[PDB]
Amino acid sequence: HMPLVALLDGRDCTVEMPILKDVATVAFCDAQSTQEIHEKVLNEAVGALMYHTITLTREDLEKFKALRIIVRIGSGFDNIDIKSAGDLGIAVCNVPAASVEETADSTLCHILNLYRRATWLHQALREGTRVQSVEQIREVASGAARIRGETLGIIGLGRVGQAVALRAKAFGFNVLFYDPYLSDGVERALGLQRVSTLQDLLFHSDCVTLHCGLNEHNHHLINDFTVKQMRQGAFLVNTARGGLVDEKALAQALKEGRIRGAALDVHESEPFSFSQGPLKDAPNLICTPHAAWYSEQASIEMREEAAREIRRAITGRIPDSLKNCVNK
Amino acid sequence: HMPLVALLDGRDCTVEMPILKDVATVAFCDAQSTQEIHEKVLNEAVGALMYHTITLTREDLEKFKALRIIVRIGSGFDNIDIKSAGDLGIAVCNVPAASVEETADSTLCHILNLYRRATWLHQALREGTRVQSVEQIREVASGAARIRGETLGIIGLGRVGQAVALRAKAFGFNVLFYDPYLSDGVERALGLQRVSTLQDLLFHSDCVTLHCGLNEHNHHLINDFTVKQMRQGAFLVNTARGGLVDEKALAQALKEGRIRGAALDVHESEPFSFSQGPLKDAPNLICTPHAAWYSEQASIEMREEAAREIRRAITGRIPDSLKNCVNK
Ligand SMILES: NC(=O)c1ccc[n+]([C@@H]2O[C@H](COP(=O)([O-])OP(=O)(O)OC[C@H]3O[C@@H](n4cnc5c(N)ncnc54)[C@H](O)[C@@H]3O)[C@@H](O)[C@H]2O)c1
Ligand SMILES: NC(=O)c1ccc[n+]([C@@H]2O[C@H](COP(=O)([O-])OP(=O)(O)OC[C@H]3O[C@@H](n4cnc5c(N)ncnc54)[C@H](O)[C@@H]3O)[C@@H](O)[C@H]2O)c1
Ligand SMILES: O=C(O)C(=O)Cc1ccccc1
Ligand SMILES: O=C(O)C(=O)Cc1ccccc1
Ligand SMILES: [Ca+2]
Ligand SMILES: [Ca+2]
Repeated sequence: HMPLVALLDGRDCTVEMPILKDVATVAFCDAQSTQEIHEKVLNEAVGALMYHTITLTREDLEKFKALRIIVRIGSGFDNIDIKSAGDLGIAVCNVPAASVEETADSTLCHILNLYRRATWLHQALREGTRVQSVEQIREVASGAARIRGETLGIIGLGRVGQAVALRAKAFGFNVLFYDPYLSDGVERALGLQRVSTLQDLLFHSDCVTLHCGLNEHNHHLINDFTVKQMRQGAFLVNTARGGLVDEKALAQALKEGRIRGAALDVHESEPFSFSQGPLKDAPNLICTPHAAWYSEQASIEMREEAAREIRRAITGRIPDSLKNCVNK
Repeated sequence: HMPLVALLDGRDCTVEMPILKDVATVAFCDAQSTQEIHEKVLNEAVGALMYHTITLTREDLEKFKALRIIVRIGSGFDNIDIKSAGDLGIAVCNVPAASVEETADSTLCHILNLYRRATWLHQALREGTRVQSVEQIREVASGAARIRGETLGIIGLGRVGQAVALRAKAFGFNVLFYDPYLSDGVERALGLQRVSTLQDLLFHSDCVTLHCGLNEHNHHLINDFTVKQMRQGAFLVNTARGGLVDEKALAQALKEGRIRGAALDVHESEPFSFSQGPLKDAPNLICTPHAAWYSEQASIEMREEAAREIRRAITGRIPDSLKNCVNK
């Protein structure tokens, strides 16, 4: 039978092929949307691999006539209506260990770039700035702050959040976290302080860093209201999902100095541009193009795991044989 | 008597005044060199405070007719001929706890900026780059590498080096160090691996970071010869002293890709400019203007310690009353 497996928003299937060569016909669509996908794929695809760059609504999903499984090459699956997918008989899986430490390292890099102003100092030198005197050094590095004794607030203490917490302690951070879905006790296991409300987290944190999934109940978790609950001159870091932050409220905060700096690897509308959107003329901003996850080893790893999940689905029974189905 | 105390390469003495108000006449010179200092100061100054931006040769020192003590506001004193100073009856002191953790944090920021390419990714976005696909993300973030299992080589395991080592372990770095002046055993105390030669360090290290003082025997420690001993595609970080590196050899290494990236907070000639010198057209480079040390708290702390050292000298006996004399 050699069922059709399609890589939707990509053009390279080299890593996956050795794992699927004997049990699937593999093709790619290099599509940013379903409009771009061929009827043949929509009609015949039994399995699908996708990254974060394409979104599948129920309407998009309904276009697939033979699809039995979607595997996200990555951990986040907010870009798929998994509920409707399941109702349509489509299992959806992810790769949860995808770049856990890469993302945590990127998160720390961002935090350190804010506290040490390293990225901005480099930018200034590129622009031609000459820093001769100690007085000039202090002025150009104005805003740089000592880390020990500072409080880092983590929102979402999952895989990445935990990795971040452990690293943070090594710098002298006092680590707090807010995660309403976790059971009692993790705070004791990892030597952290837990707070029961988002407001508590924001109220006691000098630097806030997001590490929660994007779900039905936390769109614009950071908004006009909750930004006001953040400490004066606080930092914000986001390597989770752009939808978590109202970039309008963040822009205004940065301009008013209510927030001293922000570091974002994800944004409401991606790909990101410094010339398009609310953050266009916002100061004290660091941004990266959703690359917190990336390393060659990580990229290969998650693709290999995703292909194995596809193989388990074809060679076995759905959803019993699946390792990481997130819509049972 | 109220002896004269002069801040040579600065214009602000506000932090120092409350500590010296009753025992010294305090003035500033805002001088980049002795040519800029008034004869009155050269003739009458009994004590001097200075940063890193002015250098005192024996000839410069001979211009001081009443000078009994110099205190470096900072740890490094390579900018003073301390031997000749001592021969001329001039005690020289420093502030050794100056920004230890600030500098270590900056060092980690730099390391993480190289491994995660965060600063360069931001630079690219500022330049207008749009990163839409996963394929584009990999290409633009090409060079980003997983940290766990990587070997960080530390040259100079002093205060900053040790602070860096501890932080590095939290990221999964295998930490090695080379420091020929340390006694047996520190490696066991801190859980590190020690090597006996610089070549060994360079040969086994994916990322090399400098944390040694600049002295008579390590000018251009990194040179055409020793760069060849470094691993292929290795990283280099320097927050110690610019004189430690032959920037000609480093430039050639970066261009040839022998060295994948370098992060420098210090340089052979400071202030640094991307338009002037061997590193002008060198790729994969991060640079900051000797600001690794800076935080408001750190800046105040070291100035307060330096003033207290000045006070101990005036109110007591030299060099017995001194806390941090480095030229007994
Ligand atoms: N930028 C990148 O390249 C990149 C890479 C990996 C992961 N991510 C993102 O980072 C996020 C975290 O990934 P992970 O692997 O740690 O996921 P995870 O499932 O291990 O952790 C998620 C945690 O967030 C918590 N959470 C969910 N909603 C919350 C809310 N409203 N308030 C507080 N806590 C909440 C959950 O209880 C859970 O513990 C994901 O959303 C993922 O999409 C981004
Ligand atoms: N860029 C900045 O803002 C900044 C801030 C603080 C310190 N620094 C610099 O960083 C360096 C380290 O500072 P520190 O406080 O750790 O000093 P430290 O005296 O505590 O440590 C110096 C260590 O380097 C070792 N060393 C000296 N020469 C060596 C060589 N040839 N090979 C190997 N090891 C050698 C010594 O044995 C010593 O253990 C200093 O040179 C200082 O000037 C820079
Ligand atoms: O963003 C995520 O949820 C990830 O797991 C990282 C990622 C990003 C792009 C492709 C694959 C994985
Ligand atoms: O560079 C050093 O040796 C330091 O200790 C940091 C520093 C830099 C500039 C002013 C004061 C201290
Ligand atoms: Ca603050
Ligand atoms: Ca390598």
